[PDB]
Amino acid sequence: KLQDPIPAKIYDKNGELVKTLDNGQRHEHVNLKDVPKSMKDAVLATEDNRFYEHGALDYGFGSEGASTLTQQVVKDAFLSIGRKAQEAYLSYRLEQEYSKDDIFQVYLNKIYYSDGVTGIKAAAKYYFNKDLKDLNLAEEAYLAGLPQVPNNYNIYDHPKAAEDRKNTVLYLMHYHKRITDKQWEDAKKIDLKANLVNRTPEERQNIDTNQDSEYNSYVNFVKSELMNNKAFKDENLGNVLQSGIKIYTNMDKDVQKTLQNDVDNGSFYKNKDQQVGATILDSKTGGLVAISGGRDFKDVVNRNQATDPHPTGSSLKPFLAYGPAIENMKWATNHAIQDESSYQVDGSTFRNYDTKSHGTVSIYDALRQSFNIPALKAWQSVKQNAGNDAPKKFAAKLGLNYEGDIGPSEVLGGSASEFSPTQLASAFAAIANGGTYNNAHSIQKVVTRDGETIEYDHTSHKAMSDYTAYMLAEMLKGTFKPYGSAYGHGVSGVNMGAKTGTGTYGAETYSQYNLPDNAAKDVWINGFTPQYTMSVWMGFSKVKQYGENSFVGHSQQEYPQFLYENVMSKISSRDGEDFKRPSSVSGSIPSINVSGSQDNNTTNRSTH
Repeated sequence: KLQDPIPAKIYDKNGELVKTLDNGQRHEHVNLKDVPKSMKDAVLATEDNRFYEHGALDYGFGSEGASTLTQQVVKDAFLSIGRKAQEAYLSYRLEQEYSKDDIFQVYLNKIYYSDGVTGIKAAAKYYFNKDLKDLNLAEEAYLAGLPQVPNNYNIYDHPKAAEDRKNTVLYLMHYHKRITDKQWEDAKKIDLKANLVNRTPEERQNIDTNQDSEYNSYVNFVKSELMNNKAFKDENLGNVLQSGIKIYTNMDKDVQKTLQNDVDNGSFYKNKDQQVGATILDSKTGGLVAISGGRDFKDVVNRNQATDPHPTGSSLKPFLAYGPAIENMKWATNHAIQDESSYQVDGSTFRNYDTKSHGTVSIYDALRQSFNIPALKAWQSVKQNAGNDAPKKFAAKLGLNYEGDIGPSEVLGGSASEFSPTQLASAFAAIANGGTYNNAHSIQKVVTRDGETIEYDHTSHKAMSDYTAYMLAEMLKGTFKPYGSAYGHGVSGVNMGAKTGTGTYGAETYSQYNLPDNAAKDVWINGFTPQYTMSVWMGFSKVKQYGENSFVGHSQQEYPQFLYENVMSKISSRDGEDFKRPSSVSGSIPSINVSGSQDNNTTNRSTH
């Protein structure tokens, strides 16, 4: 039974309107009291002159028991057995349960007027560039007539036909005594085409569906999260989005425009096939302030590449190796691990990216300049001292799950270590806020058509101890100091740290496609201040011969870092807020240890 489609409105963290989900569509809602008498008079004359009087028993099958006007509203909602008898009965029902105003209002809002226009208000703006108050009788007569058969009466294609339909409607208005002999006579002398908007046939078809395009990615996230609540996970998504709801979000309008403008206008693309995905969260709460799904992201046409999973490369070294060591065995940042030029785990050889050994290194130096081999050792040591599920458990509390056994490969970000920027941002935000985890969430509250304010909530619990969060925070500031993996892309004001990734190809792929030895496939920077967390991924829609669609060399692998720095430079607070130091730690970088747990296996050396 009927409803009055109004489209869903989205408000930002400040309750300012931002995006209405109307599409480009040519439709403007109008209340019944706001349509001029003469235009209502036109439609009744034309379609059912005794609309208000009529009841069922004033007599295809069913024809005479609803009014033709009601029946038009129902046909529409059905455009396969006996689908006209059904319309006839469904229409008797509507008249039993709604007023004639309710039905009239719906009719003036949904019936089609050709060329993509639904409802009378949009009709008058499109054809004559007029508000309803301004239409002359000829203009009204034609609009009353148009929708019986609208492609065949459209003035653009069929001028003669429109002229004769106008005349009929004027005739009927006169016949049903809704206009004087003197208006009828004046109305005939009017040229219908006088105010007809001058238009070419491409303009007739060009609807701009992609206005306010900087929000396209945000909107896509919201549609996915909207329906996860109790209230809605029974329902037709398309239906919900056309029933007056007001969604209030954690979007920051300005930060979202910055993000997407840089995604589109930046100079860090090698070619048309390079893709990107970015998510920015509020470190302290976990709220989605901005998201971007890629270059020129449109909603259903493109895959939102910030909610899709990707190989992670060295991005998880804090979570599956070094973090758990600090949490459980209580190692200092000073802690020494012996590096090798080759290391065997299970049944396989591993090497550092550069193929060299760097001596005995601190986990400080080994995290911040991202070494493979010592990371494997740290992991192995964890399994030997905290249990074989100790890495799994730690990742689990940070939203990073695995179905099978976490092997050496997934520690270096291969195999089943595929996660989304949004997932990784949430994990890193837990370092950035003293160690609590918040599932990424856009929605605060929804307000239904009629006030009933439905409430939202997010998975939120303790991830790590306070000392683990501080220690990792300060370790990962090093990634921006000389010889760090993001050396040169920091902001001079701001207390950020960061973990980069570089993901690779399998052996077969290098030879099949003749990739050079230094050709990478996925590249990330994960960064965070105490105010924002920002995770960026770039890869390529597909592999190409000789290296076209790879990040060949150090500086092609840096691309993500340029987006990060451009964006944080512009959105970060300048107060100089620092990470919150707890009383469970003592000393300072590179030599922070856990209070009352002196580490006995440490080194003094700096790698460069």
